[PDB]
Amino acid sequence: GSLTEDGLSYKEKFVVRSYEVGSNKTATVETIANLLQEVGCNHAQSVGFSGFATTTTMRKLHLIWVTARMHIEIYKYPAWGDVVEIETWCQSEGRIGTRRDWILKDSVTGEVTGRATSKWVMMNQDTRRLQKVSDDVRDEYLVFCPQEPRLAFPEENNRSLKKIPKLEDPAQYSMIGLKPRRADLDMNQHVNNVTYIGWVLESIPQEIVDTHELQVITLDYRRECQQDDVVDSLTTTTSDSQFLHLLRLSGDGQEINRGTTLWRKK
Amino acid sequence: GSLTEDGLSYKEKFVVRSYEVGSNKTATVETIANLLQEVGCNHAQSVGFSFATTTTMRKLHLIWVTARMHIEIYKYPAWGDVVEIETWCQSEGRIGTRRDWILKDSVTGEVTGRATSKWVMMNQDTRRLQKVSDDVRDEYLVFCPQEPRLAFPEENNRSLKKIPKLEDPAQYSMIGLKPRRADLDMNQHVNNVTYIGWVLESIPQEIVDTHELQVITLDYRRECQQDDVVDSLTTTTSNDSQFLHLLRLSGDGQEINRGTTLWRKK
Ligand SMILES: Cc1nccn1-c1cccnc1
Ligand SMILES: Cc1nccn1-c1cccnc1
Repeated sequence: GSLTEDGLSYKEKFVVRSYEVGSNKTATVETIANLLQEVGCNHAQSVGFSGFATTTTMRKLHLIWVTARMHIEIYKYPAWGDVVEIETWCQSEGRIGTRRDWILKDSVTGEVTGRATSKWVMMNQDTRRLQKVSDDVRDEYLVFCPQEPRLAFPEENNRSLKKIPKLEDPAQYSMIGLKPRRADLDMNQHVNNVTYIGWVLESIPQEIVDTHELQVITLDYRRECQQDDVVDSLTTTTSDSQFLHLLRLSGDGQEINRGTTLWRKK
Repeated sequence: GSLTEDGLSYKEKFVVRSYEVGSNKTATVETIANLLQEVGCNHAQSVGFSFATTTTMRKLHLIWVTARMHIEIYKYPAWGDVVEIETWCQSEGRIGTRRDWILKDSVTGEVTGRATSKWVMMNQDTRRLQKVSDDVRDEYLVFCPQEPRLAFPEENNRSLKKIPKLEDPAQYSMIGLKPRRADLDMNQHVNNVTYIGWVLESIPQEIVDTHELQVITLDYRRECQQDDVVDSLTTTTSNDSQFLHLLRLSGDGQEINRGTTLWRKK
């Protein structure tokens, strides 16, 4: 991987692995989401940021960036053995937080095969308290971001910024008692953000997966699932097929995530 | 990746990813096991096998399934490090085949790990194990070294030791483990690496935090179906810590795997 000529974005190529593909012999959305995370980490490392991407003031004040929203749209899933090229960049969104965007391309054709956008908010890693971005922190990372806006989803009033409602009981479908194993944790022993995508998808009926391709997934992150927590995944059809999703703790029913998926007939 | 000069083995380099590492910032044994599977698949593809089956195997609806996996790691590669893996196959007469691997640090050329696996022929539909016919054995022998080449040559080596059945009550357990879609391969079967993760789930976190896994030997007796539920059982048998393991279906207690692990103090 490498920073582009201007040093304001980063590119990396990936050959899709045998274990990374599903029943259609193309990369799963969880493989795509792991590749997005990987290119994001390699971009942070290439410009001086460390197991977290933090500025100097963030380390001093015990602050971390945490995902608030992930939105991904795939037009073509790369096949096993194919080379996919991913470009990523960060943008400041004033004191609300930061945004990390991605464009996916087929390496042979140069054609855009997917795009993603993610909203990140600042939080104290000890008290878990959300904060707005201080001027000192904002000034420490702005020189690594494009100054003029660069958006993976430019269109005014597009899918990436739509408000998601809370699924009401009874859910049409459910997958209960989901628990993370050690492979679901990252190097800091936190549940990987991609695991939540998998858990959301667990309550989609197998018949939908067998006859449809996932086109869009928007996921809100409200609370983290601890290593010893148990989760219930709920799905209701709102419609192409569209679904409304909810992940909550199995016991008290505390919300951890909410989302929507859009699927196209194969 | 590429076949070596003589065409009797295959080599591939991998850069260890951010999400592939554990709390020590080095690759997990499950990352290692996925890399072994990937280089094995790339070797089969490079010589004309596309499941890795011969022509007669396709005609008779036969597949190779894992009977045993044995892995020894001296050093786990760190995040961002390049690991080089060499793999080859060997005929073991009518019993089945063996796939072996050597792992090296790309910068130093030093052997950092080694693995060996035993495969048996099985009918895809009836699930009936069988010996290798001469017609099948003659179709793959020209792709294997004729003289023996062993990753574990030694006279009394750990890779071929008989594993006993854990007796109830187990010292430790992790109950109700279920596979999600990310645990399945392109043929909708549970990936062989998932069983390694499930075995490790019943090891206490304190052992994982103070020890490094040196050796794991796993026998595969029966497959876990997509809708099955598993219980993982562990009993200490032992400066080094050794454990005996058993995976069985949560309901009837039907054995799916048995194994042993050896851990050394950090
Ligand atoms: C670490 C950080 N905080 C806000 C933005 N970034 C950043 C910018 C460029 C590349 N990698 C990370
Ligand atoms: C397909 C097969 N059956 C037994 C061994 N092999 C083989 C040989 C060489 C490379 N890849 C697989």
